[PDB]
Amino acid sequence: RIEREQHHLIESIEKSTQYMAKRRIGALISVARDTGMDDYIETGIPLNAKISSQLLINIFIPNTPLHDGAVIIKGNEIASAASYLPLSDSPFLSKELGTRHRAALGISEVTDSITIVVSEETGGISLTKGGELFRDVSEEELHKILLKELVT
Ligand SMILES: Nc1ncnc2c1ncn2[C@@H]1O[C@H](COP(=O)(O)OP(=O)(O)OP(=O)(O)O)[C@@H](O)[C@H]1O
Ligand SMILES: [Mn+2]
Ligand SMILES: [Mn+2]
Repeated sequence: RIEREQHHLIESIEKSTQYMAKRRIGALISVARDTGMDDYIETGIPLNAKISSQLLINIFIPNTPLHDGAVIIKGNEIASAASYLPLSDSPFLSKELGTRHRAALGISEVTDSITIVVSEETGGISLTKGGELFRDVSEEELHKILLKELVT
């Protein structure tokens, strides 16, 4: 069922970001929806891989060929890793945040994608949607947002 797929995706994101946040492993994971992401998938290394927390983690290990860029998730696949997302030029984004967050914000401005960031400098988990930044959300907060947004 798609329902079981969507819940597995939530769990996959929750576990991998939780693992990566404890270890300050930067990460950037964009989930596409009605708005196509195919142009950005094509900038990356194709994976077309089953979604799992273990793969998400392995991708973002630092100084590895897959980690520099965004993971894009399309349907029930990790479509691509090391993809480019457009950067927000928004002057409202805090300057202590980094390029991952600016990239997470840029794509949320031009798609309806849900994107999730792990800061390598703080371990905070953030989320972007519709040009909004949810900064350093708690585990419970991330759970409800992903539940609300990714389960249809
Ligand atoms: N357009 C983009 N799309 C996706 N990833 C990007 C883009 N531009 C930069 N990145 C990623 O942003 C990271 C920038 O590395 P850098 O050493 O500058 O850390 P940083 O931006 O301070 O980190 P953080 O935001 O996690 O605190 C690199 O992984 C680079 O792959
Ligand atoms: Mn599962
Ligand atoms: Mn790097």
